[PDB]
Amino acid sequence: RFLKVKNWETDVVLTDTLHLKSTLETGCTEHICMGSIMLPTKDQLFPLAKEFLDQYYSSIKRFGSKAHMDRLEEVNKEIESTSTYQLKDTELIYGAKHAWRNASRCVGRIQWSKLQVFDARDCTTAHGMFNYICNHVKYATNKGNLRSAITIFPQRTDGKHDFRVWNSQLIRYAGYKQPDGSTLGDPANVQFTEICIQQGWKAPRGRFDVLPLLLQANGNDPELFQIPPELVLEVPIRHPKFDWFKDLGLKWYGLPAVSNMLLEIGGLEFSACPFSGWYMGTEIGVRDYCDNSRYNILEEVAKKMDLDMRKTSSLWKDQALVEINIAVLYSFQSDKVTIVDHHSATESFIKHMENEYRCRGGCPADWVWIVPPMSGSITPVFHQEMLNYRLTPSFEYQPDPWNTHVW
Amino acid sequence: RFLKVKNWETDVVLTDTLHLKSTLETGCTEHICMGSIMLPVRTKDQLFPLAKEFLDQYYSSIKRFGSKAHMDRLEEVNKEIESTSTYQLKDTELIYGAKHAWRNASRCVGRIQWSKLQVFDARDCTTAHGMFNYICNHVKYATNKGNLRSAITIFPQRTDGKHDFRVWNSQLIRYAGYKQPDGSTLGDPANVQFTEICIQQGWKAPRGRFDVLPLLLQANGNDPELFQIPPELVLEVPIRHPKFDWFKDLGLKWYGLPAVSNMLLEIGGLEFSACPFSGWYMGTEIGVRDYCDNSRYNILEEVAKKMDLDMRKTSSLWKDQALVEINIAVLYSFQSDKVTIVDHHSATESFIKHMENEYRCRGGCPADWVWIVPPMSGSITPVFHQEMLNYRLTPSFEYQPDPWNTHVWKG
Ligand code: HEM
Ligand code: HEM
Ligand SMILES: C[C@H](O)[C@H](O)[C@H]1CNc2nc(N)[nH]c(=O)c2N1
Ligand SMILES: C[C@H](O)[C@H](O)[C@H]1CNc2nc(N)[nH]c(=O)c2N1
Ligand SMILES: NC(=[NH2+])NCCC[C@H](N)C(=O)O
Ligand SMILES: NC(=[NH2+])NCCC[C@H](N)C(=O)O
Ligand SMILES: [Zn+2]
Repeated sequence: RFLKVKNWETDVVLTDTLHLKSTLETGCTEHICMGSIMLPTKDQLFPLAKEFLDQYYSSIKRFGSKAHMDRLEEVNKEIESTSTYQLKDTELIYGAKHAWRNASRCVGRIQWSKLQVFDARDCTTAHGMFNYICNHVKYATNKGNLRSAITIFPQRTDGKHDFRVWNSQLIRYAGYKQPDGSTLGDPANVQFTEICIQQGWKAPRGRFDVLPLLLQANGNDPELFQIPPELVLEVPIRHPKFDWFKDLGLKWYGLPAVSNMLLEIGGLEFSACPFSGWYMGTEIGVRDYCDNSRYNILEEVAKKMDLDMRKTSSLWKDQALVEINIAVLYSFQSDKVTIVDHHSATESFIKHMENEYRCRGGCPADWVWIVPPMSGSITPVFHQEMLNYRLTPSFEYQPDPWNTHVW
Repeated sequence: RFLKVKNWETDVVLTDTLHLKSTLETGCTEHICMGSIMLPVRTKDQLFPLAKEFLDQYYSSIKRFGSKAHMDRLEEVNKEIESTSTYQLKDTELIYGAKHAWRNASRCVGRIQWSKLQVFDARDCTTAHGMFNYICNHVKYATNKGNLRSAITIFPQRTDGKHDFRVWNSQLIRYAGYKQPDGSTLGDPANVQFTEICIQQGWKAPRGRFDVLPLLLQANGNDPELFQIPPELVLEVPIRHPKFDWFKDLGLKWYGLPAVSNMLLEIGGLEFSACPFSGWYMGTEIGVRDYCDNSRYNILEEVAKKMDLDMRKTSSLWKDQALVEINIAVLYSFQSDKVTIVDHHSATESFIKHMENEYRCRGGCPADWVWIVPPMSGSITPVFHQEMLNYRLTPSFEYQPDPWNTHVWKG
């Protein structure tokens, strides 16, 4: 029942009781661990709403109060009457912040309580969605001084009137398959980039074409929109020593804004809930830039450094990797754009974890996602045992809309 | 039931059915994953079924399942168990067992080599001096003047739990660690407790930063005895850098033979509490963990200073830059001295090929992602992008409590 996690670098042992409140499954069993797998009714709703409201009133020190009982009956009546219910603004804010607090794969949760919540539940059309999104982008970007935020559109009703942001992130680059058989731009977005074309977008066919927003409101067909270029902050990447680095012509955007996940609060499902914070260096420098399936730029950079790429044991890939990440961080910092390196971010997560254990009795964490993609063991989280479990409110994965939409 | 795993870099999807032959638990449940947790005398009753399962596996491997030889062996073992409460493995079954324990080790990235293991049968051993002799022979054989050969030495199995054979060292070759009164540590911090035990047992410590520890050996449940491994049998490599001439002046070196000696080997229900095994190093084990862990030699700063990196702020990634150079030095040194070693790129690439082969010929390959992915440059190695399934198959290597915590001293 009571589990303990130890840090093998400090010997610090923490006891976890919070997992005892876990509701959803993990995918693992007593016979098999799937820890490395990426994607492992009124009668149903009231229980979920009750669980949520109970934690909410408990958080505001009014558990078992008349107000608690009142709201709890009001929702029951509303569900029985409308087969669903609406959250109070206070509950919505609490729920979104806690979905982040509960995100086991997020290393920056020390920032969880500082989240700007934009209530877009009054939205009805795709143009309205575009407007809300532009405002979120402008607010969150804040001229480089990034501020975490989330915009919440109308909750699911009958599943045939769902709001959805077809993009995977508010801001991403297009990808096109060239005759050469090679891919131009970001291979990760090749399919989405084609759907935009299939819709009318005039692809400039560059290495970094900021994709258009494909917005779906109330279940209708998605519409394109070009985010005001003036609102998309980008950072040209240059190295603080290698003047030839700028010649690679690489750049990245400052705002990471996941837009394809589903926010679940008190049983309610918000299928369109774009959220953003700020980047951890490795996300761009290691994954976006060096993944073989992404921009895959290691070799190019290696050649420019004149490294011995004849043998893997020369560790040329590793040397180049470091340089590419020093640059990314240097570029963002030079342009005054918020960004955090993997050492600072992991150190903060450890602190957060400790705070969470002594104040909440635990902190669900997915080691596989928390440990940075480079220099793993020189960051504190590598040596930190973690318990992964699912707590709600939560951010969940959901099927891409183009594989479920009925035009 | 079929379970699929996908490699997100190649989209290759594999199907696992081997997990169905898994018996042991993992530590996880449908409500909680313990995938990052380091460490989540039998009776006749539970022993014959374990023997049968193993013998069935053995006879199937040699294409003699159901044969008279198979049936007679099962009968022979059954009689032996009811007669003596235990049983002895035939040499062939011991070899098959040891190789499969390696084949089944989910945390081992070098398993492509599993079928190539020299098994030394030391079940006739009765004393600590006998254990020392066997261990010297293992080290000399395995070292092979730098051309490392994988090997395992298997001492007598557990009987009543009061006559266990144990190698108290965690590895046959390791450096001593000494806690100074000022709170600092001389040598390898990971071995301070064991070093103190050795000193107490009579070892005269030279108190240097790289002193090869003596062997502390326990035979037949008796108190352990100290032995010094012949220096001429301990191969070491001075660490230097191909471009930085000052690197050698850090006074660093390491031993060439990694020989884990504190695990338990379970074969057909039998427990071999003393079963030292060795292969060869993957660079990062030394360059990343042994040298750069804050709790080990912790050399990142001293190296970073010499390279004169901007140690003012972490965003300069000086720790990362130094880490790479140290690992370059480790590989370069071993290669230059002609001592077998594999870099993490080569090792993980081979593991992926091995894993795919296992899925196709065996129906699976249990693997612990947390341990398989190297401690540096994780995502630039293929294993990072490979989904894995972790489950426990026997024969297997298991952890066991340190002997000093359970041993009943006879004095
Ligand atoms: C303040 C800055 C923040 C930092 C530095 C941070 C950092 C990270 C990192 C490095 C990852 C892994 C990304 C990947 O590998 O694809 C991650 C994942 C995630 N973060 Fe955070 N995060 C921040 C803000 C946010 C915000 C504002 C939310 C929600 C309101 C959030 C929710 C999540 C979730 C749900 C995931 C997993 C997404 C997935 O499964 O693909 N994060 N975060
Ligand atoms: C031939 C070269 C070999 C290589 C390159 C290799 C590499 C590795 C590495 C990198 C680890 C992780 C070590 C750590 O993080 O402490 C490991 C673990 C392991 N290997 Fe291998 N290995 C090899 C041979 C062997 C042999 C001969 C056996 C057994 C017959 C074996 C059994 C295991 C086991 C059981 C573990 C886990 C140990 C633990 O839990 O502490 N390995 N191996
Ligand atoms: C197969 C494996 O689960 C996959 O490559 C995971 C590993 N860890 C990760 N960690 C983070 N932060 N992000 C990812 O996309 C991944 N991918
Ligand atoms: C807490 C966490 O499980 C621990 O630090 C693990 C992570 N991965 C590892 N991987 C290897 N190969 N060796 C280790 O000792 C560890 N330690
Ligand atoms: N820090 C964040 N909020 N990240 C969200 C995911 C961004 C993704 N890892 C990327 O590199 O584009
Ligand atoms: N390749 C091996 N057989 N390794 C065994 C473990 C060695 C241990 N990681 C060390 O650095 O000493
Ligand atoms: Zn698990």
